[PDB]
Amino acid sequence: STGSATTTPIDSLDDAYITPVQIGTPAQTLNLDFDTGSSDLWVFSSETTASEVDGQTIYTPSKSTTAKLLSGATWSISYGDGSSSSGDVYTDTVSVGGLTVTGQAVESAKKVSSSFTEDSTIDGLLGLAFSTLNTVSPTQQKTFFDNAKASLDSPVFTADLGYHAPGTYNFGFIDTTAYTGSITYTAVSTKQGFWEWTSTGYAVGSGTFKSTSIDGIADTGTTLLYLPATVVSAYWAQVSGAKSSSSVGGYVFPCSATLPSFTFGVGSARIVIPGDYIDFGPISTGSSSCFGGIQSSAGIGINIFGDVALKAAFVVFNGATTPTLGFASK
Repeated sequence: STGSATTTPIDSLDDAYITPVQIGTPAQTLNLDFDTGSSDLWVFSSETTASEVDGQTIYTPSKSTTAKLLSGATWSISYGDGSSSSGDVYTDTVSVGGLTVTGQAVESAKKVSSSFTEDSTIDGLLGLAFSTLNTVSPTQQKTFFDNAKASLDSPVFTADLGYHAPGTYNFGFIDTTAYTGSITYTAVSTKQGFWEWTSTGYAVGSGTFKSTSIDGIADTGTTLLYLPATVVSAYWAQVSGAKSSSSVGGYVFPCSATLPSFTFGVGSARIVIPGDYIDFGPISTGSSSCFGGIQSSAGIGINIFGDVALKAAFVVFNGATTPTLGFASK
């Protein structure tokens, strides 16, 4: 089997991407944030505290003839941005782009933190990291990809995120028309539960490539590119007037600037992030200070190849017995 679904930016900045997902019988379609940095499929629901729902579409398990309470199971998750959610668990039928999994754990939110409430466009998350990170207790549950894998034509999914435009998540096949050149594959460590890999270096604009190992994660659920402070300083030093602002929470730059590109290495291959992809717009409405899309990872504990980086590539998440990642230009 295969599946193919379009993923759409939630706003004009590509702050996140939503993909429609069918849950239950008859189908209830929710727009979920596909997140290769986490491993829970959770949704706003009829059980979510009413004051914490503000415009999201909810899953109502009592209206699904295939929903079953997973007795005794609870979940609770906290994300790197400080947001969180928790609740109980159903199993139900879940389909993405024509690919159907029966018995998928659908984690129903009883509580969500303010940033979820305040974002009316995201109805939940669909985790695509390794199932060892799934938070369901006392019986850990498998991700949608893990459940689908054996049925797929090939044990892979691909992320093809657009810049200010829709893109595609495919399951079970590699669309050879969706990228240019060849796909360069690189080793993955699953020891932290992430799609963790080592970039071979970077360049800023037309500058020379610096060969240096940068361990980080391919994370579709993180907006920006978070890299070591040395790398980030080298980037922003090429932008007149750019500075790190403790009050804003990162590097800002004059909105009048033209940003240089940023290149990252995948083995001997190179992925070029155009400068425009690094512009996240005014820090507040009407400001002439703009927020940068490359930020320091120094306070995180891990480097994160988020959407800013991934949207410059066609990315293969290869879930073979020994997982690997593939990157192609497009």
